[PDB]
Amino acid sequence: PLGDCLRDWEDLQQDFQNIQETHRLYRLKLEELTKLQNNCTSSITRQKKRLQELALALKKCKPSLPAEAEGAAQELENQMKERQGLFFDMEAYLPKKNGLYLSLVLGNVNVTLLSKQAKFAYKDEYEKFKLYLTIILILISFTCRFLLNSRVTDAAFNFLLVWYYCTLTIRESILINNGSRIKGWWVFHHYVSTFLSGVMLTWPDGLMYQKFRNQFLSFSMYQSFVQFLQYYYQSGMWRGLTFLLPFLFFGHFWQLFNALTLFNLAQDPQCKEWQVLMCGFPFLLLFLGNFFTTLRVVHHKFHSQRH
Amino acid sequence: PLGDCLRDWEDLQQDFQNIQETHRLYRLKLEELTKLQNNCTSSITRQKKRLQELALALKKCKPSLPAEAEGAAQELENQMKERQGLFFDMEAYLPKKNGLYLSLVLGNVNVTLLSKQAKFAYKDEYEKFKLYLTIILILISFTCRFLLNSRVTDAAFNFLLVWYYCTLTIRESILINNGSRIKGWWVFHHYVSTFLSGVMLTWPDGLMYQKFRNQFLSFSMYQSFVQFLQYYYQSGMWRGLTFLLPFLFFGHFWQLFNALTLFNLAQDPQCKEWQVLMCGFPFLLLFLGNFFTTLRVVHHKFHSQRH
Repeated sequence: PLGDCLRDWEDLQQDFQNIQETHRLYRLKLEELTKLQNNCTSSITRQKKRLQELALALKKCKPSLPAEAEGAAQELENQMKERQGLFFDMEAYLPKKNGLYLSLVLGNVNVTLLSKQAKFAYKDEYEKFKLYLTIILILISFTCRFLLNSRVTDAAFNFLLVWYYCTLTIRESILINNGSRIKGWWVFHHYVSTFLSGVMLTWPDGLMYQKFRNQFLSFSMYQSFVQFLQYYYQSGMWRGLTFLLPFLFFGHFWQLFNALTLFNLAQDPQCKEWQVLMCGFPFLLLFLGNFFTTLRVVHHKFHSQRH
Repeated sequence: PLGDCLRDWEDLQQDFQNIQETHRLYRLKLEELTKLQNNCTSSITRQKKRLQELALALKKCKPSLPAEAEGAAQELENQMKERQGLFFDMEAYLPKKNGLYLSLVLGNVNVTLLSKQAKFAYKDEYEKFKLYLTIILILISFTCRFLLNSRVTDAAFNFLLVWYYCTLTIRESILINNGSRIKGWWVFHHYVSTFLSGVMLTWPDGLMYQKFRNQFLSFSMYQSFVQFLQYYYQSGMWRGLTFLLPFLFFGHFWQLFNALTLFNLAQDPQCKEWQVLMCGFPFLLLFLGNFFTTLRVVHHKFHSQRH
């Protein structure tokens, strides 16, 4: 009849009463960590202030002073390295205030993961998502370049590209906030490629389009290729670059050649648009920045291998 | 000389030693909450299972049974309401697994705020951001519609729109995951408006453009207006709709009129594109869904006021 419902009801009564006891404990513990994070904020304060203070002290110690002062400054520098090391390792496990871009998108929400295992899991996903879409990019680009020629599909492709680049901005900005710091060219890169595909999204199907489309689609396929085989090197060290560097240089030069083709094509036919210049410029800037940063980084690693 | 540096160094030594003691305590407490959330998850399990079980029990009790069984089922339904109330109030303070869209963008990161004050602060920001951009939208749209007529600026405007709608998708999806549930038409709305501005981003500056542009820009200005004065009603209750409903209906009908203008304009001139149809359809679907949902909601509130 219904006595079974009555019995399971009676049981679940004290069950969820104990559950609510655990829940009160859990709420107390959530306010407890919150007040402990308030507390550590003072540790953050000392972290900045007294560090930078000893920094300026050593900075004012550079003048010529007795042997005692040079020896002391030596000891200070030999300790401050591990000092900042300790303090950064400390701060790494504290939820951090969002930056500017991530704030303007996600509002004011905390995203820090405060758990090394979580950081590894997150980066593994950040790589798998990159790979899967790099595959769908190669496929769609090649199909649009060979199997048919229709402006609608170029529009769809350029929309996929701008979406992909914006999503990578969001992802790698959480990653920057959360863990390692890749601050440098590899953000403006995405910022200058999305605007590129933008200004290419509005070509008025003239003749310049039928003279630039093939170069652009081939280059997109090949750049997607180098990103497709950039994953493997990240996963599995120095001997790897020995095969990657020729491909990276071939890519930089392919893109440089496209930029020149564009910046030149705007000089002979009956007319043109503004888009020829406004789309050739991104490419040149991409080449300059990318070549510059890659060579500087490989020189830094070469100099580290030197010593 | 340097003795001051030595003194402040000596002090900061035990200072940050105590800091590290607090830090060890804090780490222990973070693993403590983590294991407590593992625990409460069993509470989640019972929450789903035994609830739905008593649900199916009451469902099987609908048949005609003695007075004891109808009275008992009455007591069960009179308790289950507050039962689910308790259990949802409980679950509301548990970090939740991300959905589908937010997962495909932000990876696998937890965003729940687990603090009522945080929810209020977040929604207040979600409203202020909406307002500020609704202002910049009105301004730019009106300027593009009157002060000059140039296709570049229409492109910029449509890009601003698609960006804005995607950002609102992200924001309000974090909001859905975090607190109240607005599941319904007010997500596909943004999903069908971004694609609208998309398919309008690629008009080949024919004549159809010079016959549709004025209608579209006026309607954008007015829809931005109704969003600009939707904030105030949300902030400061039933007497408010008494003035808003005429504006909402005027807007729905303005958009219906644009959809008809488009779906018709594709029948007389020398030629057209596919964009006329692929852009008139969104508008019709917007009108249908929006009118439908608004009227259904106002009828629901009218029926709640009835009883």
